[PDB]
Amino acid sequence: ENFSGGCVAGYMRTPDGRCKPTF
Repeated sequence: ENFSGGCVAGYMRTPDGRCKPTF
């Protein structure tokens, strides 16, 4: 899977434990 980020391509994971929804 994607280990070069954390979430989906349009979701940049944050240390908030959230994914940044950029679409």
